[PDB]
Amino acid sequence: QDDVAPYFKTEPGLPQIHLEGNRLVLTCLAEGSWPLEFKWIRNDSELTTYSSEYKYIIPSLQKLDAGFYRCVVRNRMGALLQRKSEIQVAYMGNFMDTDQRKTVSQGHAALLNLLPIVSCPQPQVTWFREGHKIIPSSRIAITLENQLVILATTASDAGAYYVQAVNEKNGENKTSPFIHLSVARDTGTHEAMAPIIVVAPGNRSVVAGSSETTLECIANARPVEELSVHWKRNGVRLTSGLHSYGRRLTITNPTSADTGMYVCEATLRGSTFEPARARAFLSIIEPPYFTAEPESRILGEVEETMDIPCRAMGVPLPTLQWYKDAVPLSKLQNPRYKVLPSGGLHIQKLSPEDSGIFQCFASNEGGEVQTHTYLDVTNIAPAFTQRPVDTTVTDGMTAVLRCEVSGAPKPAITWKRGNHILASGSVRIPRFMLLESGGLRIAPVFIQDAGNYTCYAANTEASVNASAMLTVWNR
Amino acid sequence: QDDVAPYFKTEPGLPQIHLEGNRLVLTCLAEGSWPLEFKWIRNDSELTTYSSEYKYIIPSLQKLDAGFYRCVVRNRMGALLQRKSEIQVAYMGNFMDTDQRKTVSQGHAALLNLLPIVSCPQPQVTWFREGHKIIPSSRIAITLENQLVILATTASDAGAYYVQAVNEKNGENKTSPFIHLSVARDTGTHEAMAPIIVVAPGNRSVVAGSSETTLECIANARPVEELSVHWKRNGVRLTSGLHSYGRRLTITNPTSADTGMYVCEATLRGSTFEPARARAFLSIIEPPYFTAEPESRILGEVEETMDIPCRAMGVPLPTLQWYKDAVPLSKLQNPRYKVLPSGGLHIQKLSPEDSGIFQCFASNEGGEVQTHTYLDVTNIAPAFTQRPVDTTVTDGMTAVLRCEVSGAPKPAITWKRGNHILASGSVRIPRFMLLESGGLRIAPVFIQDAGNYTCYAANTEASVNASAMLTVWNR
Ligand SMILES: *[C@@H]1O[C@H](CO)[C@@H](O[C@@H]2O[C@H](CO)[C@@H](O)[C@H](O)[C@H]2NC(C)=O)[C@H](O)[C@H]1NC(C)=O
Ligand SMILES: *[C@@H]1O[C@H](CO)[C@@H](O[C@@H]2O[C@H](CO)[C@@H](O)[C@H](O)[C@H]2NC(C)=O)[C@H](O)[C@H]1NC(C)=O
Ligand SMILES: *[C@@H]1O[C@H](CO[C@@H]2O[C@@H](C)[C@@H](O)[C@@H](O)[C@@H]2O)[C@@H](O)[C@H](O)[C@H]1NC(C)=O
Ligand SMILES: *[C@@H]1O[C@H](CO[C@@H]2O[C@@H](C)[C@@H](O)[C@@H](O)[C@@H]2O)[C@@H](O)[C@H](O)[C@H]1NC(C)=O
Ligand SMILES: *[C@@H]1O[C@H](CO)[C@@H](O)[C@H](O)[C@H]1NC(C)=O
Ligand SMILES: *[C@@H]1O[C@H](CO)[C@@H](O)[C@H](O)[C@H]1NC(C)=O
Ligand SMILES: *[C@@H]1O[C@H](CO)[C@@H](O)[C@H](O)[C@H]1NC(C)=O
Ligand SMILES: *[C@@H]1O[C@H](CO)[C@@H](O)[C@H](O)[C@H]1NC(C)=O
Ligand SMILES: *[C@@H]1O[C@H](CO)[C@@H](O)[C@H](O)[C@H]1NC(C)=O
Repeated sequence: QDDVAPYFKTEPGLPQIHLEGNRLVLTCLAEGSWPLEFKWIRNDSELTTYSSEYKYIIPSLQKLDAGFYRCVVRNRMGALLQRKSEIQVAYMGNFMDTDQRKTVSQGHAALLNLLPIVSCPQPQVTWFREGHKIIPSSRIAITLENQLVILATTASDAGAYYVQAVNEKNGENKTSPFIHLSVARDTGTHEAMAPIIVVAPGNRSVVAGSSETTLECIANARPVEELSVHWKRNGVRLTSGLHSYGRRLTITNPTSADTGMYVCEATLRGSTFEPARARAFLSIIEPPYFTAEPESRILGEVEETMDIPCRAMGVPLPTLQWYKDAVPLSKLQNPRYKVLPSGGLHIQKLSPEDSGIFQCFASNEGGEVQTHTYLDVTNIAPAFTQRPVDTTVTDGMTAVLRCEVSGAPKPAITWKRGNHILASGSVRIPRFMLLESGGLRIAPVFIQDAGNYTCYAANTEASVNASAMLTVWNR
Repeated sequence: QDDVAPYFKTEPGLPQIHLEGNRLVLTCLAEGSWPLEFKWIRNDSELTTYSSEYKYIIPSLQKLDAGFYRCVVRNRMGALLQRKSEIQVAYMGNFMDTDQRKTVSQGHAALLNLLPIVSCPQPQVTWFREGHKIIPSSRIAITLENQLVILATTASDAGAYYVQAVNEKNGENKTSPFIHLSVARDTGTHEAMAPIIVVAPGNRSVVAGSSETTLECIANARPVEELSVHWKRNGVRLTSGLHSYGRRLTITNPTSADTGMYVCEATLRGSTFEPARARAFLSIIEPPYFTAEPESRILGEVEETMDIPCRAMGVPLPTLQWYKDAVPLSKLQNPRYKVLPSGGLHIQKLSPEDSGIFQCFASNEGGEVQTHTYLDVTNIAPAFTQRPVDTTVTDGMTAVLRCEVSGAPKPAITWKRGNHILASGSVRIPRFMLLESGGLRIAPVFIQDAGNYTCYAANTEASVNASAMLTVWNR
């Protein structure tokens, strides 16, 4: 054909991470009636101008190039916007070069946080004390946030700790300065410490279909030998998916049946102490999907009212965003564009400048989907659905001549007899000659009203005339 | 820190396509008792030897360097094999440099296949005829396989066609040679043509969780205006997800409820011709998951029988392969290693050589998963559960001296009185002096049997002796 609006051949894939210093080539593959132009956008900011270059090449990736990219295609018809593509860049910074200090009273839990370091993705850490690798045991844990946890600390736990971090994507590794941990011997060598949850499980929301999800719970008590950390769901202790001395519970292939509350509980076996409990909540995000899409192309008559359907579902409920030619309707500030609460678009009076691509985006916390349509608004020249015919009407009785025309917008109809005008939209005021929808009615009719009449229906595009002779018979 | 078998901190992620000439960094991030060593494998072939370097770096990635990579971690305890990672390289070759010719009779469908070109991934195409971009219409379609299909060809459709292919990953573009198409005018301009399916929909198997899938169906008829191609499933025409003049049916978020058969049908609206039909079948692959995993560490006594659980479900049913220290049990040809049909491992008699990591892999047509355990086979020194006690027994009656021990392997028990050995595993013959399991029974007992007795239990590790006095009373 010779009048095709743009449409994409292929949409962006899943987000991806790339190494610093590598070459990146984004492509914008769309088809449509020429001349096609492409503009590139990063983070809702225009990067390039429109050109015949559908590619975008970064010869050496930096960390600042990371973000969300998307392409815009445009020809004479309209503009279409590509879905987001998430380009991440792998980097790892350096530790602040200064030692730190921390003090813990004897028996309490010692929690050493990973010293600040910017890294993408999260680095894998290996903790060290006096040159010896610290491997987790019943008394030592390494939380998911790379924090070291020493349970039931004694005087022998004092010393200088440090960590060695490795970024699993670029292989870079950095060694931190020291954290000097000191233990105060005030609590005593012999006592009993009620179980206390040091690291509680947190609420989690998982996109439906993910491989696995993990929960953690660290607790402190003394004697640590008798400390038991267990997971309850639906009032029953769980046994499957447990890791790291019962401190980690993993849901493999989580589904809607796994949502709800999980309860971490720590008890000191054989003690009169009340247990420690912490609640966590698993929910699942359903990425959006359309239940109502508009047809690909939509024809419209001017001055008409248009409704473009767009409804989408998801968990949580998706949000709809309307664009016209890659411009959000919000910034267009067109008062005639009203967005229905269902999500559909409502256009009051169609004007020729409303032609172009309309786009609907459904967004969740875990997805985004797009639909679009081409709106074609054209003018219709006036035409006669039924022309007036010659008629004979008895004196004193009413007479009606029909002159029905179709046009966009509605043609202005003017009934005139020879050189004088009898009725119009502006003028329907003399001798009870009435203009009704589609025609003229004279009531009553004298012989002085006899003669031939002409109906002039005019539009912004053209004008048309229809003649018909009326003869008045004697009473 | 000693006594900790290896285990990975992170496993490889989903496959990604990389550009030619980019830097590639694979990491083998595992923790465990030092000294740790690492080896690298590509396609069942070692790349590196064992060393203290956990990284593998390709400064300039080439097409030939594509393949499957994995690392093996090893310390004094055993060896552990990482999940394979798929390294794909984006490339785009050229077309075979020669023109081709094709002929179609006026009214038939003309199917032009994309000329041969090797490219990863599959290139997007734009079709041209005499320097004009061919845009799909009701009469012209571009298949999912980049084929151009012209329905109801006329003499005005003859000419030289060519395609321009673009690789969406690296942006390269190549232009094919010419297909000189001629249209024979034998059948005639004035006639009707029955709907005939040209491009049939293909069977599709899709891994569960994929975004979308699409069947295509292209049919030819004349007049092409009256040709309607629609999709029926379960005897009902589908209205959701129709694309490109009804020729494309797209299942969005395909789940188990979407599997089965789909039927394409093409009719000439208002004709006495029978409709044309074509069946297609959609199935869904469920990646493997474990339903039974072994414990992280398993302690075992020598000469005993061991069973290691490994079950895994999925669609299709997964295949399970076993390894011992990164060596497949099939290659080991060990007769004491029997693989259960449920997937479990069965070890007949535990020998100290059986110590080390065992690793179960579950793989299907759409995934692979890993579980492992460390088997520690040790010897247990003999220890008395109950030593012999002083006893007084009436002459003629039976008597029992109890000497029960625990050890691995089973301690050989030798019952001796003074310098003479009354009973042993080798000798249990004399005077109905019988060796009960863990004890000595004299039946009957004469006055000559009085005195104190000693029990000698010995394994390969050590030997222990225990004595007790026996006094016989007169009848
Ligand atoms: C473009 O937007 C992305 C996403 O909002 C930004 O990426 C974030 O960067 C900040 C700091 O650099 C991090 O704390 C976030 O974790 C990143 N991701 C997200 C999802 O927020 C990126 O920085 C933006 N680029 C520019 C130039 O503003
Ligand atoms: C490693 O093996 C893989 C497959 O076992 C090879 O990749 C295949 O190569 C053949 C022919 O070169 C292609 O037809 C397949 O499409 C490839 N499959 C892929 C890429 O998944 C690979 O070439 C081997 N490695 C090396 C270095 O040759
Ligand atoms: C954790 O969530 C509780 C309930 O909130 C809802 O349910 C869980 C599954 C979450 O997914 C959350 O997004 C939902 O809104 C709250 O009662 C509780 O306060 C939350 N805890 C927090 C926010 O720290
Ligand atoms: C299409 O498939 C039919 C059924 O086979 C099953 O479904 C397909 C989708 C595959 O997943 C296959 O592994 C399954 O066994 C076949 O009976 C039929 O012959 C196939 N037809 C063609 C043209 O391949
Ligand atoms: C990275 O690891 C190596 C291996 O031990 C080590 O020698 C080197 O010091 C580490 N780099 C840093 C910056 O600590
Ligand atoms: C209407 O009047 C104009 C002007 O006289 C004339 O050109 C036109 O032909 C008339 N319409 C028809 C249908 O004849
Ligand atoms: C094809 O590639 C050439 C150079 O590689 C480039 O100049 C041109 O713009 C590309 N596109 C077309 C349509 O030729
Ligand atoms: C065992 O018997 C011998 C001789 O019959 C005797 O000398 C010895 O004291 C006895 N053992 C004990 C522990 O009395
Ligand atoms: C008997 O046991 C003792 C004590 O365990 C040990 O010293 C001795 O070597 C054993 N054997 C003999 C023959 O005394």
